[PDB]
Amino acid sequence: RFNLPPGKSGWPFLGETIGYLKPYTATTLGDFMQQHVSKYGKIYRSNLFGEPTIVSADAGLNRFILQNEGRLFECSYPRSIGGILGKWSMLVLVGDMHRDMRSISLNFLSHARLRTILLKDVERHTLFVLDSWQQNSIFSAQDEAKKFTFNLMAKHIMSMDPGEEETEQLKKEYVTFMKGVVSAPLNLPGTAYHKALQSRATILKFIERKMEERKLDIKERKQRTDDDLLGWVLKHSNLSTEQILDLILSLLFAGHETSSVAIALAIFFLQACPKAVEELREEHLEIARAKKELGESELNWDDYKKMDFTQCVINETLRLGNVVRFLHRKALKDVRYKGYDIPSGWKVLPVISAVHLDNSRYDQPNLFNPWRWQQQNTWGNNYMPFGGGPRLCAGSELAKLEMAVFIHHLVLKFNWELAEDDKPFAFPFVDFPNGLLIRVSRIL
Ligand code: HEM
Ligand SMILES: C[C@@](O)(c1ccccc1)[C@H](Cc1ccc(Cl)cc1)n1cncn1
Ligand SMILES: [Cl-]
Ligand SMILES: [Cl-]
Repeated sequence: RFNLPPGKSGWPFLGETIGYLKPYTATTLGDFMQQHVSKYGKIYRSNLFGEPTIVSADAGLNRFILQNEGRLFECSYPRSIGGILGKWSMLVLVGDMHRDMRSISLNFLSHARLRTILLKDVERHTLFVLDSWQQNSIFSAQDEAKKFTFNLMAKHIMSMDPGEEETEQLKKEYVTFMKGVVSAPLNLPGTAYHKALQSRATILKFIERKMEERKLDIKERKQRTDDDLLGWVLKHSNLSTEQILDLILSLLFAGHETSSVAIALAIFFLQACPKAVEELREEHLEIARAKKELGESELNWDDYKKMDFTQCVINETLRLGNVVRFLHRKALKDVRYKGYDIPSGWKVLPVISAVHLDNSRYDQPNLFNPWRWQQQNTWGNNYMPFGGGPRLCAGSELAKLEMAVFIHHLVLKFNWELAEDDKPFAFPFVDFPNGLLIRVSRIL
């Protein structure tokens, strides 16, 4: 009756989940996806995570899925997300409650707030990390990136400063909590889920205590009470305690996991594209030399808009690295696309990273070429690293600012090279198996 996309169901229980989760180099789609697209085409069926699933490497189909969030498709991630991130996190909320949460999230990340608060902390925390590097020393660029993004997010969310007692204790506790979501079940035992569950409860109690402190700050009419998400939400919304807790915790995870891997990806690519670092250094030299002319030390929004080639490397980094491999969706209706039926209730996985590596939309897609973006543009459906539609990444602008400011001072202060062989891998979460060990050398 239905003209389902071609494919197989795999093992009766496991389906094709094992093969689908098999690690692969992050600059490709993997042998599993590559072979399935070659045999069945860009739209095929499978059984993944216990559900009959339609896998889409089709750019047009993926844009259609993303644009019709709430109409024909619906966010539907495995229960691990809802269990760890909370039933009030944006990833498990749909409808009005997701609307409110997303608007609260965007109201806090408004352009005005992104132009003042967030910008200074981004450069502030950027130098805090970069100022401590020492040349000829071999350290993990991945660890350092993670330190930058966590410090920054902890500041924006709860006004927590790097180096405090509660900050370092939060990082240690967050390690265990984070594995409940980003972790390879093929690697990590199931026990980790319950350990991640008990660290979530621990972090929630901490967040609630800080909520009580901020509530006393607001009661006593103390200034700067909107500077962190916790304070802003208390004054400018009527969320409950449970909803605030989930919001702070999920956003910490959201802002931290993606940003750190993005920055680490830029560091990896640039190390192999000296020409891009050379031209990057000129772009930021003539931006800084113009800052000294005015006796300026802090960055302002205008300096950011002057970085046009960094926005190219950013696009090229997200295009090639693919922080997010695919999204989880569910069909709300019987849907037809390119003569293929997607029956209601079926899982649908838009592989948003597929178009980025399609050699019919990009010339030599597996080559890090930042200059392709003076030709190409981010309109259409050739570029979708942040998803799209009603669930377009609400922090995409902050993430680009994070990458821009960090590259700014990074190229100004150091050259760098790979300390040992290392490639990004998708587990499907992107990670450098050897920590991306690098070696820097200051410039003169
Ligand atoms: C390189 C950086 C980033 C990438 C590639 C990225 C990617 C994505 C993608 C693909 C989605 C769609 C998920 C879905 O619809 O199922 C998404 C959603 C989202 N992202 Fe990001 N993200 C990045 C950075 C950030 C940051 C820094 C934050 C917050 C501080 C953030 C917060 C969110 C939120 C809240 C959503 C869901 C919004 C909604 O449900 O309406 N992201 N992101
Ligand atoms: C990378 C991400 O899609 C993901 C990670 C692991 C498993 C499934 C999805 C994640 C999804 C998410 C979005 C909003 C909130 Cl509040 C919390 C999480 N994310 C998006 N942007 C930043 N992180
Ligand atoms: Cl079958
Ligand atoms: Cl099936």
